[PDB]
Amino acid sequence: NSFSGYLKLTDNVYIKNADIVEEAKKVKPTVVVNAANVYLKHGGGVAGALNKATNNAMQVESDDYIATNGPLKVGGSCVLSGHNLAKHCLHVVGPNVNKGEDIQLLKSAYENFNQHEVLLAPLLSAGIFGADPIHSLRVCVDTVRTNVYLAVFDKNLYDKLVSSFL
Ligand SMILES: CC(C)[C@H](CO)Nc1ncnc2[nH]ccc12
Ligand SMILES: [Cl-]
Repeated sequence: NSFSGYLKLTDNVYIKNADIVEEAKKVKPTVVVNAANVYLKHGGGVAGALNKATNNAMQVESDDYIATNGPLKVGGSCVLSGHNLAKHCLHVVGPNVNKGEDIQLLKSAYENFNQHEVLLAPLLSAGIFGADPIHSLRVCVDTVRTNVYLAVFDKNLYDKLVSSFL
């Protein structure tokens, strides 16, 4: 595939220091994962950045999704358009530790990735969602069996995730 410059961590998990938005614009993957919340309100972090790059089209589509279907579950997901960034966007809700949500649901969140052969993804529940990114990477490695290309925007964190991995 056309993912470039990734470091191989396991048989199926790869990692790169990059903004997921810029990777999506460059690669146009079949699936980009969004770090969504249950209301699909894409205000900040990964979700706000992805939505901004779609000129708010992701938000407009999401609002119709919620009006029809209601909120997602924590640990759940839905497939929507990838707009100008990807064929599809897999919106996945990891638990928000700042809100006291069950960190065990992080494994359930990552299980959604197994429905897709290849994905470009962020670390779920980390960033503004409040969980430890080192833990999120471990759950990813131990849960996802399909091919996952992880983009991590923060360089200091990227270096810590790699250095502490084996
Ligand atoms: C999720 C968190 C560990 C990570 C820390 O850099 N955030 C992100 N990773 C990749 N692309 C991004 N775009 C906007 C934020 C962001
Ligand atoms: Cl974030």
